Amino acid sequence: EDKIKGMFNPKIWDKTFQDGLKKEIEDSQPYNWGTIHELVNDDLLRAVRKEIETEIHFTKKETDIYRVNQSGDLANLSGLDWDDLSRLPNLFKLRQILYSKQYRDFFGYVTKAGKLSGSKTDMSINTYTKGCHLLTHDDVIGSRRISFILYLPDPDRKWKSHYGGGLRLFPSILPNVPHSDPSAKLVPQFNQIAFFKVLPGFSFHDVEEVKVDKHRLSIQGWYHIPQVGEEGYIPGELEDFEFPKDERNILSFHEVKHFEKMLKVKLSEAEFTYLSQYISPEHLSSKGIEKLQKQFVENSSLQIESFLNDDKSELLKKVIKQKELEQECPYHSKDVKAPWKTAIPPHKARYLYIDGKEYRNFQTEADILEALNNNDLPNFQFTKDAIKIISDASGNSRENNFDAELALIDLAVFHKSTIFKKYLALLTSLCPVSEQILIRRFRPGMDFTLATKCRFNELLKSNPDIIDAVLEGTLCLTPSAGWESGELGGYELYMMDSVLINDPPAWNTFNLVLRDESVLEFVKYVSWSAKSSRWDVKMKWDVKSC
Ligand SMILES: O=C(O)CNC(=O)c1nc(Cl)c2ccccc2c1O
Ligand SMILES: [Mn+2]
Repeated sequence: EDKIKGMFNPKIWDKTFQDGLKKEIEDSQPYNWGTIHELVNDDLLRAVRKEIETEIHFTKKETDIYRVNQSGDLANLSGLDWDDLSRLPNLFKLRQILYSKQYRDFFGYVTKAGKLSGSKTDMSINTYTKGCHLLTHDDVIGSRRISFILYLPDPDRKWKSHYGGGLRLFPSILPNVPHSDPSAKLVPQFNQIAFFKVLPGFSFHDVEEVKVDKHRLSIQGWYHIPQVGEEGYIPGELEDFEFPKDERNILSFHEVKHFEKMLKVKLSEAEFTYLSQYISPEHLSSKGIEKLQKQFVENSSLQIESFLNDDKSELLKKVIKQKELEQECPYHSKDVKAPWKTAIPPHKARYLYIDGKEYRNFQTEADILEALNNNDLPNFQFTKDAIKIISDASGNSRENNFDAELALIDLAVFHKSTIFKKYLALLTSLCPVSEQILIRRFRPGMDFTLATKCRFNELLKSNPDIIDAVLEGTLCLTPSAGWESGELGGYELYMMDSVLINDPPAWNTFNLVLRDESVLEFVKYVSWSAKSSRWDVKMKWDVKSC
């Protein structure tokens, strides 16, 4: 058609504009990308927005990595059928011009992408409303070659930075290892397009949570590698960088023999006394133990309420609330200080944790390689010792004290005790043979994990006595309200590869799950709107049957 070029801003046909844009994309950071303002005929795009509002039904969908209002799921009668746009003539026209030979020649030229398919049209229409988000990903799927997003928020009002919903780009520490924190954030406006060549290991981006009751509407899509022969196209013409590691340390022979001897309520008065320092009387009585045992036999899981006793519940709630209220939480990995670490990389997870290992702050490749050449083991008492020194020098003020960290480490030490593992073996009739304990904090608007399976200990795979499962515990210490609906996120989700557990954050609960090879788990992204972080203690053990 003669009219296709005239449906765009005439600047994109100007050689001088094209060459300048090609150079800007070439020299962009943190990987090659670009943006064009006022792309399309304003009346056309306005007409498209009206059609969308009028004709398209959006359906909220939530997974580990996103919450979005989609229109594309053809498992909904509601699902948008791109083969039938009878009532969206202007949308039909928009797709036609974006995949035109004319536009593709311009666009492939400035992005240095090579040939682009005109027939492989690939678009979807979505809105992000309050709490909606999409976490870090690189778009690498199939024949996708260039990613684009055309923004259609209200054309007569400015989208503002504090609304959220920014497009964020993440720089590379090394290939397939994006930095945890983004280095650029685009605030989208009507008739702006953002785009980038899809680059395995590099083109990491996300959609910042929408923080207000506004509708962030977009059309997002891809240009693909052409079909074979299309316009003459001829084909052909990392676990190491994850922290913390999903690894456990084997227990001493002293411990393991204790558990065996017991399994072949046999705890002593002194052991019950020790347990009663932390655990509520309810769960140490003969009746309570029997109930928990029966529950674990039937479900291969426990969900305990009011796990810790009142003394320790009161202490931990106090110091955690004080820290929430009176201290400045770091919101960039560079600002995080001992004893905390940031989980990396961000296309897998982001949260703060205490593991008892020497301090690490991963800003460069050198930082990571140094850790990989010098593996060290957890030691929580040394971590405590280190905190005291830091703490004395500064002065232990309301603003800088480590009261929460010290109380939490004391709790970790309890769960590390031989006697606690004996109680665990009693509840489960399983013998722990390894352990990993982590204290975790999931900050509002930053932190999450994605759905993953347990990681078997490879060295133990051939041991017949060791169960093909990982026993996993979670002690939640989240003192704030408003979580019950799941709307603020932070819920612990266990599901089969159908949901086994879906528990929003709560105060003083203990979940215990025997995971076989296929069970998936994650902690959902915590909304910016949450009233505190999710705080918990995570425990994992290899087990043998005795
Ligand atoms: O909207 C934006 O600024 C960035 N959006 C995305 O990167 C994005 N990426 C993918 Cl892979 C999908 C995929 C499906 C639906 C929406 C998506 C999306 O908004
Ligand atoms: Mn994307």
